[PDB]
Amino acid sequence: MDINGGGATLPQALYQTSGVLTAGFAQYIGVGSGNGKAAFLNNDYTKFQAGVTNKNVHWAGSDSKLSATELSTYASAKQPTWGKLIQVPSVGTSVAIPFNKSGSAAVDLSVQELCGVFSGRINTWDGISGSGRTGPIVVVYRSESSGTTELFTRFLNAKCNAETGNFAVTTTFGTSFSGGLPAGAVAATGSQGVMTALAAGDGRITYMSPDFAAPTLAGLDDATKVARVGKNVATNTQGVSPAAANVSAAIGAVPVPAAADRSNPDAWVPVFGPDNTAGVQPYPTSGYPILGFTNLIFSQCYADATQTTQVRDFFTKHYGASNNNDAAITANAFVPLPTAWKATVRASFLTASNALSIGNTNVCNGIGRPLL
Ligand SMILES: O=P([O-])([O-])O
Repeated sequence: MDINGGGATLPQALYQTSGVLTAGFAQYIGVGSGNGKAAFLNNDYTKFQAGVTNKNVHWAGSDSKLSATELSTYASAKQPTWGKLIQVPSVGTSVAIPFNKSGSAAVDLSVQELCGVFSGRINTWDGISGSGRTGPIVVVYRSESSGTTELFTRFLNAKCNAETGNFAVTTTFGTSFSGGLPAGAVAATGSQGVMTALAAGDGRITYMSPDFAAPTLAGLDDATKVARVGKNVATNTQGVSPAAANVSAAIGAVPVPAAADRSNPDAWVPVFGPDNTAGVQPYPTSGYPILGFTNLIFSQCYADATQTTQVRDFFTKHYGASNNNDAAITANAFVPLPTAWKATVRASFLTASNALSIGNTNVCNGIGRPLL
């Protein structure tokens, strides 16, 4: 039986790049982070392929963290027979703001203008300073439980203090803002489904994976199509683009998971959040401001020996010092993890003597996610 994974659409083109997933891995299935988490946690392959029940789920991609309830339920129901789950960052990512509104002038949103567009306070292109554009704004958002939504609403939660209401951190944008969606907002499903909808009417704007936000990497720098973020007119300061190079310094400054906490999967996924708040990283003051991590969710243990080996071999590649996936990571508009981050992941999840290591012959002795 092949190893089956799926989930988050934000990075699905990375996991679909030839050679990124190693031997024994079936091609990755992009369904959204909420579906990916449910697939793994319940061993429910129908969350990957509706109507198909003759396969097991071995791993998920997610840009939404496992919640307290998700973690505790798995620990009590599954961990005794299947082993601990593993949650680890895969790559860093910006969150881009593509839009469909023609004109040669650059669209460069201040953070407060971004807040106002997504709250519905600013609902005309006239209301974005220096835009060269007029007429109505329609916001497009993700209908389903989305990790892109979680990454984006972390930023709005941290920055948007001057609305007639508050943005909550969530996977469902339709409930994020306490004052409701903007009038006329359009729901769509998946990263690609949102990009399709962006084009189905004039004057639309959204939040998006930096891969799907432009057909080519250079397109992220085209401010006629992908907004700059960070304008401040009063200081004569321009915003910048969501190109990976504009978030890579900040991703590199994120500390490794705290040693004494490494048995807690929540400790492994860094999140950005409000200033001067322990436990979250502040959004960066330089470069492009909207960023975070997309993650992997695996089991420590698999009943089958070959599958255990194949999962280890994937980690050996994805977190390797050499012969790794970093070139493919960059090609899909993402940020590779620092060399010290990779070493920390390997020390816990690969190195055999570690209590957390995949296939550990003592900890996994007799246990693991089932073959049949
Ligand atoms: O699809 P997502 O990645 O979850 O947003």
